[PDB]
Amino acid sequence: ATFEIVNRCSYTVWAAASKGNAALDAGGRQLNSGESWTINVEPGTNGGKIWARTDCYFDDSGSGICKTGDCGGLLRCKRFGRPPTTLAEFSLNQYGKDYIDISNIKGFNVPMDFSPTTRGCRGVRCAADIVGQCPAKLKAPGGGCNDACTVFQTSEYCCTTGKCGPTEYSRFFKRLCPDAFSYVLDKPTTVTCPGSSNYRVTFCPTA
Repeated sequence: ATFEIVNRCSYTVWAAASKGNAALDAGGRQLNSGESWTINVEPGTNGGKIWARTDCYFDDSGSGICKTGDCGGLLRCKRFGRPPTTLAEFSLNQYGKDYIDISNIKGFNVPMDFSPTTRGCRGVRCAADIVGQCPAKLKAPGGGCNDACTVFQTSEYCCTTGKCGPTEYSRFFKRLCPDAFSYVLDKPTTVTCPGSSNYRVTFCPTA
């Protein structure tokens, strides 16, 4: 499946793509403002994610740091990124269908749209100014708006045992972005697409 990753932000981002234990495609790349990078994701990929990283520095070998979404210091991500990270999440060719969503469960750094480029389903979007509106206690000094699990490490926020409810913090994310997961047990906003759909992830869609 193809995923065109487009940076419409006025700032550079370093796109990342992983399924948690492996890179998807090259796993990451710099995207200056306006640039597009198309990756190929294998059919059947379960639990894939794409995200933006901000404020990165990499040496010639691709080792370095980012202020949001760092993945072990690698330009080329092999694992998931450090919160806060707005997440485009997908599982492909799952009994004939693809499933996509956006999640704020790991916080928010960059606004995104995640849409099919092929027919048969709608896209999802979280493009409100969550960083600007972020509750004081969730603001990450390194940049972005942390989720409450990251900040407070409680069973309730982290949904550790599977029984949690919405919270004042989750409700903030949900108010700003109704179409994204705000906590682990949120009413799902997953979209079912035809198996083997192709997609576009756009950072700063309303830039």
